[PDB]
Amino acid sequence: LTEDQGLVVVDACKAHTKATSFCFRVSKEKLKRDVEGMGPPEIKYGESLCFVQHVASGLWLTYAAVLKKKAILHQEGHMDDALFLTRCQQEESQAARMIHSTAGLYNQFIKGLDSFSGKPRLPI
Repeated sequence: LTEDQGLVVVDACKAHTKATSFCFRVSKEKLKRDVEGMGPPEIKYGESLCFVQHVASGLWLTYAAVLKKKAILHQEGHMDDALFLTRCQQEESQAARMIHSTAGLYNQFIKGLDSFSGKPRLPI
């Protein structure tokens, strides 16, 4: 929840905890911690509906209105936003962080190609 914007993906260090302390709730009731402990199985994958909340603000997530609709945190929103969790296979999730560090590496390396491009005198 950016101060400027209130719901965007954003740089990891740039997103301080207060700016993004999201959590689910079983229902829209605004109304402890740490079993040590895998903990009680409160939330099913599949058919364990939970609604997004910015706990620091208490907003309930909702789409505004190609179907690439914007989603926005909001004080109320539609009742219909019955989000529910679903795990990826570990045949793919690895292929994602793999997307990531690799993408970071090649990006900064292209910055390194930019470092001497027109200017003659690098994670090689």
